[PDB]
Amino acid sequence: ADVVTYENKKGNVTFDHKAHAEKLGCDACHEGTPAKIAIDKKSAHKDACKTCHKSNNGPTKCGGCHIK
Ligand code: HEC
Ligand code: HEC
Ligand code: HEC
Repeated sequence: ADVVTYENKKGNVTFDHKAHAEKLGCDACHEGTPAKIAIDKKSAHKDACKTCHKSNNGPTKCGGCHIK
């Protein structure tokens, strides 16, 4: 939408949608027609959030995405 959170026992991940859309484009996460994704811990840590977020900010194990 514009912002969503993936709630999880860990520490609810609030993820930029709007922001990431304007700064990055769309391509970032959706090539063709969007609809949803559902980024789970798997994809998230593997090839969704993480693949961009490889060498972004100072690494600090976690914290980057989970507000926990
Ligand atoms: C990665 C950082 C994203 C960017 C950049 C954009 N979108 Fe996205 N979108 C993303 C996810 C993870 C999801 C699913 C949310 C969930 O709860 O699993 C979505 C979903 C949409 C949807 C479906 C309706 C909704 O969930 O709001 C649409 C219509 C959509 N996205 C469109 C869209 C467009 C047009 C963007 C580029 C201009 C865009 N998204 C960027 C992740 C990301
Ligand atoms: C590469 C195209 C990206 C993808 C895919 C995701 N993120 Fe991202 N993120 C990206 C950049 C370049 C930035 C900086 C934005 C700016 O305008 O400066 C970010 C930042 C965030 C943040 C804030 C981090 C901070 O420094 O406070 C969050 C919370 C965040 N991103 C979360 C996030 C999640 C959970 C994603 C997967 C759904 C994700 N991002 C993908 C670039 C990219
Ligand atoms: C953004 C680049 C992230 C960083 C930094 C870390 N995590 Fe993450 N995680 C992220 C997302 C978008 C999601 C998907 C939503 C979901 O809840 O599946 C996750 C998910 C997890 C989970 C899920 C809960 C569970 O399986 O118990 C866990 C365990 C988790 N993340 C832990 C975790 C830790 C310990 C981190 C530092 C080593 C960490 N995450 C960083 C996004 C991001």
